[PDB]
Amino acid sequence: GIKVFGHPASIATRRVLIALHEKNLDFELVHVELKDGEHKKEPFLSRNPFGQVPAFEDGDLKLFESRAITQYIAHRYENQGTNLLQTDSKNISQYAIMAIGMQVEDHQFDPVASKLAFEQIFKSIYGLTTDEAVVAEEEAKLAKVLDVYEARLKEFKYLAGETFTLTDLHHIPAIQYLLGTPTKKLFTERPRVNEWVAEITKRPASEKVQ
Amino acid sequence: GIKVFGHPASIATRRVLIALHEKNLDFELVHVELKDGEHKKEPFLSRNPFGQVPAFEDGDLKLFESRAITQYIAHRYENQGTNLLQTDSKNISQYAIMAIGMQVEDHQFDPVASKLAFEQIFKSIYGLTTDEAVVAEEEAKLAKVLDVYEARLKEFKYLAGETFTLTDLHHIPAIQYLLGTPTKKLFTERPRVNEWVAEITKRPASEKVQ
Repeated sequence: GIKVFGHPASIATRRVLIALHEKNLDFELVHVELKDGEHKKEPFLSRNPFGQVPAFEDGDLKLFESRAITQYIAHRYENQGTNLLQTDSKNISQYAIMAIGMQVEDHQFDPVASKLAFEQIFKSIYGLTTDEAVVAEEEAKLAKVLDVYEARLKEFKYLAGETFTLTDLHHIPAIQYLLGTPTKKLFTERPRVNEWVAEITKRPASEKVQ
Repeated sequence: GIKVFGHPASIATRRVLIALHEKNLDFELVHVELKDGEHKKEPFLSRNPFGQVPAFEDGDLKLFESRAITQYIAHRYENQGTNLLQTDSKNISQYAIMAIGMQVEDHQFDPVASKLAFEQIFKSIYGLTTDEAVVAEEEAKLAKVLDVYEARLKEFKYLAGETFTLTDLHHIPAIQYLLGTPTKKLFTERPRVNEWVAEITKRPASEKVQ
């Protein structure tokens, strides 16, 4: 009984939909009206007391926080679909590599790419103008992150190894949005990042969420 | 060959020292002068390209990002010292519980308790005044986090089970600092949180970092 509680335009929720499709799982996307302030009132507060989407439910097991859910799915449904984990589970070196990688995207990438997608895709919805100063400022930090990935991808085929992992997946939602923004120049101006981005986004599980 | 590269007053570095002591490991705390801008220049940039502490090194394996290091230690040195992981490793329910818990402290707790410790312990160092408006604002969010923990701790003895895990440990550094601040009233005004805080901070591995 898989029920994802969220908003289909949310980057955090899309992150959970892709992982679900990646494991050919069946679920029901229970929509939460963020505009009606639903998430900030019972009974959603019993699903996520911090009042945010997504919230998840695998039968009786309840979770929230998108990366905690992806990891749950990754293990709980390991012997099914694509392996979103390291190839050799006994390799501590591959474990440490993915740990850093999942810590990096969450602290260094996500915060920047979100502010950038907001200023350039959600503000424009309500006819607001993008703060050009902020945009350029956050773009400076993202190029820094991408220069590090450019290094990683010259050795590895993916961010945490020669295999597609949750590390790469966590970026997908944010990258899809930035792609339809002039910010896409940062991904294209780097050879490895460009190729890598065109790989992870042209995946059918990825194409099923846009 | 364990060498921790950081600053002994850093919350993120203390988080790595406690885990190390918890596994009775031996290491060398290589100090980085943040004041001299060391971390923002080679060769530290080769240890952590994002220029922050801590940076770690277990012989040849290099890491950074404090929670990625703790998890490394937790597994790489599992059959040694205190088990900073779930009691039953095959219990997916206990896995999911700790995943959410580690995602929660990092997103909901750490950001607040840091801003609160800065405004009230590091600003006062340089004779600066604490922004009373900010303090009260961030304290409102922390009480929210602590109300959720108060719920958790009424069922569990610790945050992710009846056992001391990396979930509880990650909070230790921030809590030590807030304790010597009027912010300690939020931890004391809640029965379970109070008792739990007095448990995790009176641990010898915890007492070795203040």
